[PDB]
Amino acid sequence: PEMVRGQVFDVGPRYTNLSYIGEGAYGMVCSAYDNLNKVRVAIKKISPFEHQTYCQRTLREIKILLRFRHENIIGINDIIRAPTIEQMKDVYIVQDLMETDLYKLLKTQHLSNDHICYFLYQILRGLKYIHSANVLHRDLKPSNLLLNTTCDLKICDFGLARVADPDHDHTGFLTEYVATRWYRAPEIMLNSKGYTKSIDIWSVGCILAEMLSNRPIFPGKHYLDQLNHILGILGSPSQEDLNCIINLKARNYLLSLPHKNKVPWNRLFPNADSKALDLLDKMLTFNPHKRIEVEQALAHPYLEQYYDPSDEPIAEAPFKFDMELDDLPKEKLKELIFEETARFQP
Ligand SMILES: Nc1nc(N)n(-c2ccccc2)n1
Repeated sequence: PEMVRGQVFDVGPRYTNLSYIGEGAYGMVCSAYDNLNKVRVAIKKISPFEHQTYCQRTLREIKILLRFRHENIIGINDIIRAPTIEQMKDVYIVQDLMETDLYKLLKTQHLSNDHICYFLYQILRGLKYIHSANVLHRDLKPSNLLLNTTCDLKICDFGLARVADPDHDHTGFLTEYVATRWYRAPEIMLNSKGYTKSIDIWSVGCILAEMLSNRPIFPGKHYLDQLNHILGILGSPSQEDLNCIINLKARNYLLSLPHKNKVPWNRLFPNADSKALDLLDKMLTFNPHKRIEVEQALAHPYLEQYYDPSDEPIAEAPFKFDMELDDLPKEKLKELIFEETARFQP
């Protein structure tokens, strides 16, 4: 088999000329030449079967990415694995090769207003489809937004995604959470499990702010510091917004803080388009019930050049997990991954 930087990368006859690209949130990633379609592609090696947690993330992603079909969501072109469950130690996921991601771009490049607008449009267009299927991404951030050399954008990493469940969103103060800190909505720290769509719009607002300035807007260093960063800019919440928080520990924590006034966006981003700032304000609203939804965001005057609801598809049905998944053993999950990947076997 082909070998790469001290590891087996056996992707068989079809894919050759392997070259290390990096580590994604699963394992090693390599580019390779696809001998059938004659293009270079990206291949991610996943070795998840020695952890119930990795298997769950892997399965969830495979299931979602195979059901979705959309220009702004990364697809799966091929999946490589052994012919039998007994011999299957790794799985290889093959996808279109992208040049870069928004994280790398923001480190190194100033974006024009036209690029910002176009990128934002594509994010929201893909998010419209995801949310129409009743799915929440829950970890939107610059690293999860891939770009090719013509600035086409694709959303990736559906490992933390969930079906929306508004009825079960409530929890106590300071409840643990898994998704990337700087892009977490304020309610996650206060009273929310992140089971509603408004979680994703907050993350998109954070991303917009970062595109405007090249730096993260709420770079909290730990769980609670994330909130003080938010409040220093948005200001103290109103009585009305506090009235929505019924849990006493969360409400009384907020009442204990000194008063902070809002910092107007135009002071933070003096070069920004005023329409971009108006939309940002509506995404970065403290109260999730007052936060703009994806379809309203697409129709905002900032995006008028691109907005076309007839070219902004929705999913054909809501998405559902047949089995629970969360309470399944390793052995079962292995069998399910084997079964889901069968359609790519000769
Ligand atoms: N589909 C694709 N294209 C690239 N470069 N991908 C990549 C994603 C994360 C880390 C390294 C590479 N993924």
